[PDB]
Amino acid sequence: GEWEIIDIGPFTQNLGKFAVDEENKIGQYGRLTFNKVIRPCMKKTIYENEGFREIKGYEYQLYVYASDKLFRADISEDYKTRGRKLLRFNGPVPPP
Repeated sequence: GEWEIIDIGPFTQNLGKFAVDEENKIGQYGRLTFNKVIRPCMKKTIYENEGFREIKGYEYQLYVYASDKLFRADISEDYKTRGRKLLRFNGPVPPP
């Protein structure tokens, strides 16, 4: 990536709420209620594959409690748009 680790705070909490909202609209886990994003959060750079811009955006991988169950989520954010995508959402997973 390479992955590094960010600490938690308003930025991570915002990502976690995004992930829950987006998974709720998919339906496969039913309606989930956001609780908390815990450590470890980590981040990596997404590079473009061509063109004049170097960096496409960033990927974040989160451990998010929702409805008192722990899930892992991957979210991308676009450099140009600061637009977010939920790439992946899985669980329950064991805690870190």
